[PDB]
Amino acid sequence: LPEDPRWELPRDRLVLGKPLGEGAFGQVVLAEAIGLDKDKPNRVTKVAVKMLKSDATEKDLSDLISEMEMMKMIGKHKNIINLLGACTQDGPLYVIVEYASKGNLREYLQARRPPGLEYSYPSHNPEEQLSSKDLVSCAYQVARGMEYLASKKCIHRDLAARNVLVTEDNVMKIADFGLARDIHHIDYYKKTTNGRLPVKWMAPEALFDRIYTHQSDVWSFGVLLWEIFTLGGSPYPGVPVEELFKLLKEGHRMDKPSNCTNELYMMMRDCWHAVPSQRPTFKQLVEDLDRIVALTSNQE
Ligand SMILES: COc1ccc(C(=O)Nc2cc(-c3ccccc3)[nH]n2)cc1OC
Repeated sequence: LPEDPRWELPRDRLVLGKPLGEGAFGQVVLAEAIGLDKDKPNRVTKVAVKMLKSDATEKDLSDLISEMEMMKMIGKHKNIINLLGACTQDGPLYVIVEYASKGNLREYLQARRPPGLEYSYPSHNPEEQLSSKDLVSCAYQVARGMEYLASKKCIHRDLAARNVLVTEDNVMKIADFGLARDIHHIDYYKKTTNGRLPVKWMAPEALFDRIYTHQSDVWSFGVLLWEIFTLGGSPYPGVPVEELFKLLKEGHRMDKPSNCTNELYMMMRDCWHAVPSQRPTFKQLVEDLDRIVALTSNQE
């Protein structure tokens, strides 16, 4: 591997800790980086470190390098997982990225659901709660991250609350935007770690015609809005792949969540326009969401 001094961190400056990943986005450990920034070299930063498994192939290594390379080209934004450094020389490749202490958006929302009642699946009682303005702010931050990625000509292809990470400061950060586009596939029947089907976030033209655009990421963002307003709800529970295809061919759309305004449901429906050119762009969604955040009550 060739050395890039823009990103090189000496190996003795990384203190590897507990695994974080294989929960989702590859082989990942939590770590402490000493002196990531030149001002100063005496401070530690908790970081996430992406690396290869023992049974990794030449394609497994080339995909990690490409993801790292893509992150360098995309550059920095507050609403994406940023690249912080790399250990490329004299040992296993380590890709150092931002650590989001509150986990993914689906987990974060589920843990903040209102307390369990006598009819619930009843002991659920968080010490953490979200207002309607907080939920709209979450949607705004994801749209901002996507608008930035789109401005850098990046098409995500897998936007979902599972790929949005939450920092200690409740900042939303889009993850997995730099992953290498697989060829051909993918397995429509392959489930996530929590038993969900990624096809449930895919635009019909991406699913049926294999056409991925910024417009198909806007469809995914509509499903992500639905995930926000259901506080981490699962789209189409109990619906297998073959039945989802039939619902899509019939123009079926998910029902309005109860914790949602008519305006926000019409935003979801607009993201789900059958005609890709008719969907709002991320630039429009950012503008609409900024206006809505300012008018949404934080009193309930
Ligand atoms: C308190 O619970 C949790 C706290 C933190 C995590 C977590 O994984 N954080 C994480 C993962 C990455 C990363 C970003 C991009 C690529 C690879 C990894 N950055 N930050 C998971 C948790 O529960 C499962």
